[PDB]
Amino acid sequence: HHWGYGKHNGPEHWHKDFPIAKGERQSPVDIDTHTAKYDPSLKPLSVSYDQATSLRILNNGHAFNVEFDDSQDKAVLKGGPLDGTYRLIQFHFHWGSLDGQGSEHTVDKKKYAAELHLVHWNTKYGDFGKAVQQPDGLAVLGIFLKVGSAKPGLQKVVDVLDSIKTKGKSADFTNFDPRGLLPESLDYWTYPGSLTTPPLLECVTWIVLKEPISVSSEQVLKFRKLNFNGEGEPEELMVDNWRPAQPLKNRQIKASFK
Ligand SMILES: N=C(N)NC(=N)NCCc1ccc(S(N)(=O)=O)cc1
Ligand SMILES: N=C(N)NC(=N)NCCc1ccc(S(N)(=O)=O)cc1
Ligand SMILES: [Zn+2]
Repeated sequence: HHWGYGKHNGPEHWHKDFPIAKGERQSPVDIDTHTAKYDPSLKPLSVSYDQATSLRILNNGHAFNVEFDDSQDKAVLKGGPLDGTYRLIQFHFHWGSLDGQGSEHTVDKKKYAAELHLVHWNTKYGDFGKAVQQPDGLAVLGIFLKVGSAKPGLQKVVDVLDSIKTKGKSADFTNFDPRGLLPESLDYWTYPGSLTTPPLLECVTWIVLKEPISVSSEQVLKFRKLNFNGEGEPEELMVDNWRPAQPLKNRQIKASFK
């Protein structure tokens, strides 16, 4: 009886094995745009992905992760609210059964069809496992997806998904350029939070871009053909793998833009 995205093991149950689920810095949150304060001290984000080395794509039973070589400073996030250098380790998405839900963060209670998380760890802690134990260990760049025009830079991802349909399946996934998943603007909101899946550790500086990317209906339909289950097991479509918004508590959401 492991955690997941069902009625009997979904987000409202997670606290039983992971009590931090009820903590003071949980993610995601609703971003209330009128109250988020413009902070002129925030810097432009520096996204430096020119040397990114993707390696593999994995269906982990909860999402699919595109994994990177993080053994050197190649694909790094700097600037913005961050001190120091954060290396890209993986990206994944959360998405819905329908276009009207799927994102983790919400904007004035609006849910997007999906949300991309580019996960980075602070090099001062040496490895990801050490970084998740620190309040400034991770930086997750969150990007909303809306359904409209296709995103050309997502299609390579879409087209490999049939080969990793079920939990535990992986495939080669070299030479993928994550710059193709960004929007035009790097304007963002930021706040201190957590991982949005167990173990729910409170180690994340969240950076959520304001501008969504557009993907096609056909692209997101292919996400929804993935399975939570393993091969040969009863098919459970991998949909609605999002945690809903958690209480903000006293936390300030800051905007990089006026
Ligand atoms: N830097 C190193 N030499 N070593 C290292 N362990 N690198 C991280 C490799 C890794 C692990 C898990 C994921 S996943 N499946 O969680 O996305 C993505 C990438
Ligand atoms: N648990 C697994 N099977 N795999 C995994 N690679 N998770 C690693 C830890 C993690 C990273 C980013 C987020 S988030 N959703 O906050 O960006 C949540 C959790
Ligand atoms: Zn995520």
